[PDB]
Order: sequence, then C-alpha cells, then structure tokens
Amino acid sequence: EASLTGAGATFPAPVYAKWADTYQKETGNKVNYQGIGSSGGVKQIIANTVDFGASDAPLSDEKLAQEGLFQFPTVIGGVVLAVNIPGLKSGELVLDGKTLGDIYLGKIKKWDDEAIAKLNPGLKLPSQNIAVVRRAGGSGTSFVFTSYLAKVNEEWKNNVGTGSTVKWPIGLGGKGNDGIAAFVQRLPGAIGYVEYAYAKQNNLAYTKLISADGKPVSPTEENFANAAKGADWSKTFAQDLTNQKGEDAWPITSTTFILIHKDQKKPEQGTEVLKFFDWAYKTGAKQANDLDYASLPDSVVEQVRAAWKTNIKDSSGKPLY
Ligand SMILES: [Cl-]
Repeated sequence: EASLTGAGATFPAPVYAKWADTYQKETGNKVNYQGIGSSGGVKQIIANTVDFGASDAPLSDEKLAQEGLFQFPTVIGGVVLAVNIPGLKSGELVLDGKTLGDIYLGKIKKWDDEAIAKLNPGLKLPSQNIAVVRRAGGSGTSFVFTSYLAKVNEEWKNNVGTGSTVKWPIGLGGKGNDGIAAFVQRLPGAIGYVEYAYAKQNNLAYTKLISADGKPVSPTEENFANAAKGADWSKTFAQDLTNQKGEDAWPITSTTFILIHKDQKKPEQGTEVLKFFDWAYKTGAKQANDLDYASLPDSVVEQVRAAWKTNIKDSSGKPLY
C-alpha cells in the first residue's frame, strides 16, 4: 500500500477526491489531494513537493520539455455562471458571450439591463445590482473563463486578456471554486464562474449560454462531451474546448491535466501514481459521470497509456509502465 500526494486545480477536486476515497477502499492505497489552485499545483510539482501536480491550464510542449514534465488529461468538465437573482430559478436566464464579457467589464450593472432583457424576452428581471465575483489567486478556471471571454468580447480581449490571473475590471475575490460558490450563495445579485459540480452540489442556480453555433444550451455532462467531439486529440492533449462549434456544445468547456516528472527519482511513487490514474480510467467513469464530468474517449486513454510507456522512466531509463 502506497501513500501519494497531489496538489492543484480545484476544478476536478470533487471527482479526484471521490476516486481517491474509492481507490483506498478497494486497494488500501491513499491519495491525498490538496485543492490549492492550478498555479500552485504547477509550482509544487516543479518544486517536487508532491507526487503529481494538477492544472486546468496546459503547459506548452516547450515548457514541459524544459521542466522535464509530462502532462495528460483526465476528465472533461464545464464552467458555469452561478447566480443569486431573487425570483429566478436555475436555468432560466440566458446570457451570450458578449453580454457576459460586458458584465465582467463592469459595463452592465443591473440585472434588468436592456442587454439582458433582450436575451430573455419572457423574463421578469429585477432592478437588482450585479455583484461580480471572480477568483482571488492563480486559477485554471480563470484561465478557461478568460480564454472564452477574449473570444467573444473584443473589449475584454484588448483590455484584460487571457490568464490564470488578470487585472479584473471589477469583482470581489473568492478563494477556490468553493469560495466562489460560497460568495454567490451569500450575495443577492451575485454572478460567479464555477466548475459545474460546485454549482450543483451547493444548489446554486446557473444560467444557460448561447453556443458558438448561436443556440441556447444548458450545462450538462453530455454538453461538455459535445464540445469536445471535434477535438483532434491525436494531434495534442492540450485541446482548447472553449466556444466550440457543434450541436449542444457547452461553450465554456475544458479538460484538466495531471503533471508528473518524466525522470522519476522515487519510481515506486511514480509507478503508484500511474496505477491510480490507470485504475481511474479503467474503473472511475461512473464516479466522474455521477459528478457530471465527461470521460475522455477510449482512444485518448490509449494514447495516454502509450505515452506513459514511452515517457516515464526511473533514473536508469527503465519505464515505469
Ligand atoms: Cl483562488
């Protein structure tokens, strides 16, 4: 029985913890995962203070080669806009990318702005102030959210850009996906972006969004998967799944990565990290699905397995898988 430690992205923490809990019950192995944020996850793996780092934002091939890291995706999730608008139920409100950007730009301050009214003709929107909430530190969720906004709002693109950290025009800072859920839940009129599981598990109302194709879509596990159907994984694991074309493609979709060293100095730990993730691909789909994360296609996991065999070695060049 092994004792493993990972750290990073809170985006997939609900499913990683669930997998960790089950894995221990079935095998005795203990995986301790700390949701500290993608930025921290990256610093820890590079500082070798954990067996595996987790980040929603992918490292480039050059950056991976420079740090001697290997990156592989695990699941597909989606970012949603959780809202606390009194008198509205979950899924009722529809926003489009331009309008979401303008709210984040501080250009739209009330819930009954003409712009929101236009997207929701049948709606009785309150003249409530919009309380924008965003991440306090380095966040992979911020990375995918800002990647999406830059694509749909030119002013955001030109003035704030994309990143795990950006100079937010307005908004209160929340710590972690959990912190944003808690803020929205306590601030009437709040809008915050969270990985879907955090909204559902906290009973937060969320909005629908309009697809790249121009259609209103609801955030569901299937719609997260739809957004990835067109990804050429054979080309690279570092797929941009934001604003993807296709029917029922949730527009703010993203996979998330695990980072491990290619040259394993503690090969026993490395072998065990691999087994845990292999077990998760082999047996963790239902648990990911229960939490509304979509599984990667089998073809991708096979690609990942082949890359493990080729890339992960001990200091004697012996593969660990
Ligand atoms: Cl944060």
